[PDB]
Amino acid sequence: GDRINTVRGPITISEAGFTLTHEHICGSSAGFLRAWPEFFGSRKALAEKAVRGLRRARAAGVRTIVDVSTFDLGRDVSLLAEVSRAADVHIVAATGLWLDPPLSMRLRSVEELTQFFLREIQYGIEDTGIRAGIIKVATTGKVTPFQELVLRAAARASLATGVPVTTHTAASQRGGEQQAAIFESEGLSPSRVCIGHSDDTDDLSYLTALAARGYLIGLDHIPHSAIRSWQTRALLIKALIDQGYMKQILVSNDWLFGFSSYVTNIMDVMDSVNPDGMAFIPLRVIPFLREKGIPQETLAGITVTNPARFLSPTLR
Amino acid sequence: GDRINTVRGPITISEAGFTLTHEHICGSSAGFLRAWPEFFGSRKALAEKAVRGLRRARAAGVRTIVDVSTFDLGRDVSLLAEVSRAADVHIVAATGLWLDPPLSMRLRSVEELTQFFLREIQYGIEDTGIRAGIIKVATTGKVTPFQELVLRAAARASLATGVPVTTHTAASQRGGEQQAAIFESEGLSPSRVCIGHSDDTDDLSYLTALAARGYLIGLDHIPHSAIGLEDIRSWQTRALLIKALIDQGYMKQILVSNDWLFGFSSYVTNIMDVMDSVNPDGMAFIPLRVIPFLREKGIPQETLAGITVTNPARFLSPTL
Ligand SMILES: C[As](C)(=O)[O-]
Ligand SMILES: C[As](C)(=O)[O-]
Ligand SMILES: [Zn+2]
Ligand SMILES: [Zn+2]
Ligand SMILES: [Zn+2]
Ligand SMILES: [Zn+2]
Repeated sequence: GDRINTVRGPITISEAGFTLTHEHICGSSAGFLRAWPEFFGSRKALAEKAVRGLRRARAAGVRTIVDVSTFDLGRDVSLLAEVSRAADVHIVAATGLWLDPPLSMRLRSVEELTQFFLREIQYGIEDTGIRAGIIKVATTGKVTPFQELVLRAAARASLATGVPVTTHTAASQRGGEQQAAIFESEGLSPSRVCIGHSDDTDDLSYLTALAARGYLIGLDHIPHSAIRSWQTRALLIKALIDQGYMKQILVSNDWLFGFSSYVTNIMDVMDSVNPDGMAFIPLRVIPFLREKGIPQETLAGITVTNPARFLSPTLR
Repeated sequence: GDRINTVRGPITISEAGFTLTHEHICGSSAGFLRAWPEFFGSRKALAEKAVRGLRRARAAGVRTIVDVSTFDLGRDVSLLAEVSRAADVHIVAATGLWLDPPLSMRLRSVEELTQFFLREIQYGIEDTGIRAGIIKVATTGKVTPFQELVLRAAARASLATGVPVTTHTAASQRGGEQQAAIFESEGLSPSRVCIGHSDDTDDLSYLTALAARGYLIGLDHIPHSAIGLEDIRSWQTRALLIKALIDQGYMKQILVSNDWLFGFSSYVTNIMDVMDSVNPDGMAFIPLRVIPFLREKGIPQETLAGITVTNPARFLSPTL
């Protein structure tokens, strides 16, 4: 109804505050952090880096983040719980599947995938009793046969629980179009769905058409500009506000503190390019929008009200 | 030299006894057993099935099994430890990488992979303190660039620690030949390598040439015969490869196993029920069916003991 499951337990809508809806503590692979923690220096070093990063975002106003790391991104909810407590920042955990499913997942039916997503929402993740509050899915432009099963399983899990769905897309391939078609074929309401990485395109008519159908538009790669400037990506926010779709916007950094599912030392490159980390949205994008004339009430609606409406489990 | 790592700690080689060198408690994926235990009914149901099966294997004479499940086969060494203690059967754990490495492994250099394998051999697996006693690798006929990195990392770890390497191959592709060439380019002795799934072929020329070089030949798919779609040979025809290799003078290069398991999520659903209804003996298939079949064919008892006890001991002893 109006309670959201976090890694520390359920919270009410009003407790969520300023929420970043697409983030990671650690981008990895299933089993990897526990099998090879020295890849990150140590588990303690990674935890301490994440706590400093969250404590800084908190000092910039952030009160909640949604960690959209799935099973196959190496989600370690025990890590999330530890860092959430030390930082005093709410963390919402995810179920779903990203782009690296192991064989034991790739060979499952849509019915089996539905049961796994439902277990993580309704019973808990692993043996921790921590329940997921969002379902994360991913496709690569043209949806593969397995990715279609994942999206349908995600829709069915969302329909049984009211928990929202958030996606990874290739925006340059207009990948949200095929995602939306599958979701609607399942009877999922677009207001339960965020089409993510949408700021990777300049095609405003693609974004507006999705927003016009009721989808949330995830503009979460603003600090990933590395030819368009981050200011140019951020102007997509103002463009959608001006078209009257302020209610459909979600904003985030898609940041992380460890990253093993990429080449070695990528985290050092990323941190040198965006030293603000997860504080980039509150420290840079929000003042940029206020200076371009966006009023405080609109910015509060995007960063507080929109994520509350999105994360609150709803079947209406 | 004479001590090997098991999931219960170090043992002397003389305590290994009758050893099955290619087995699995559970064939899965990294993280999967802990995230979705109800795929196997429950973690408790799976442990109890493994304990029952290992107990029947022990009654048939088995004293040690080598679980060649890697990280990416979802190896859960805490489960291996629990079932080894409850069945009172030695289990040797594995490091290495099989055919399903996640991105965090696929993107690593040969140097990084070497450190990972050395971590699991010299320090321990995850935070358990349990150390691997063997390195498992896998290729699919034509070795991929990343698979070549894994084989070179495995050879370097083996040279640093002395623990052996065992492989997954497509014997129909004669895959052991490309593996051996990579291993020998790293200076690894063939006596430290088992070429596995070798009973998937009839090509005695291919098998004897590897054995003549000092490689161990893993004949580990005998009870997989009656599983159709792949192969039409009976398990008796597969077992006669053991007799064939003995007759050519290569008894010291033979390792025999079941490649069985008690849970199997890295395959289509309900495969475990098909496998168990076809081979109800499970891991006891080798001691209960194959060994008497071979003794009937005139193979001396002391040759069979050499194959099931002596060859595994020489292979697993850290040597170098
Ligand atoms: C884990 As990602 C770089 O696809 O948001
Ligand atoms: C896990 As297997 C079927 O390659 O021995
Ligand atoms: Zn993504
Ligand atoms: Zn992400
Ligand atoms: Zn194999
Ligand atoms: Zn195997």
